[PDB]
Amino acid sequence: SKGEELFTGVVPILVELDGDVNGHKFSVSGEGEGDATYGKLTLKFIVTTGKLPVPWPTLVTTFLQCFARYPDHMKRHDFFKSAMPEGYVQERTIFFKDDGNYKTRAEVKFEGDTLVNRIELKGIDFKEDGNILGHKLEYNYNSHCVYIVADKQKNGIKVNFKIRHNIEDGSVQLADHYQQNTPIGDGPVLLPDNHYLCYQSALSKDPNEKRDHMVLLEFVTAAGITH
Ligand SMILES: [Cl-]
Repeated sequence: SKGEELFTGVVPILVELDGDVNGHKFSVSGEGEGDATYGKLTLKFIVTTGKLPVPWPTLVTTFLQCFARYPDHMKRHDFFKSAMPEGYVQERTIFFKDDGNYKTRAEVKFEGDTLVNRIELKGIDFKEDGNILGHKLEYNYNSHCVYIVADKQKNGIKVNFKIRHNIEDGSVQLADHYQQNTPIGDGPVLLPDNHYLCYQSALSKDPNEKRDHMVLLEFVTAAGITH
């Protein structure tokens, strides 16, 4: 169908990422499903081979805002689903405080009945003994809300937010995200009034999986607009 109708049930998800951080090349494949009625995503990511060169938590935001639960009074503000099936391009620059940065470009769109998130990531200037390349981040994830704003001239949305990654020493590693989303096709899209998307995420492991991997459970709920 078109738009939100594509998300009324459980939708299989495929995620693919090709990455390069400080020359260290790697790829990751993920699969799972999203149930936007509950704003719920369940995914498992497996590195193609060997060990992932960066901490899994640092890739959570890069690895599906179309699965957010927009309340019944906010359906006209859901840009993400409105772009489906053709989809949108999501671009980000993520600056890790006192360390390197990731630049990502992803195409989120349906291929058949599967929602696919295909990503290219390039990371540069990371410190060999920093929290990222040094794998000093805790395997967990904090909750928070981000501020969504329309970008009328780009016919999309913009988002700037920070992720606080807990460090084993008790401190926190900040990752400043600058995000832009643009539709792929020339069809209509819903440009929203400013609002919030609130996330709750839990990282875990598959008990029997021997490969380097991450299981992610995420709930995303839109808020901020008056009834
Ligand atoms: Cl929430």
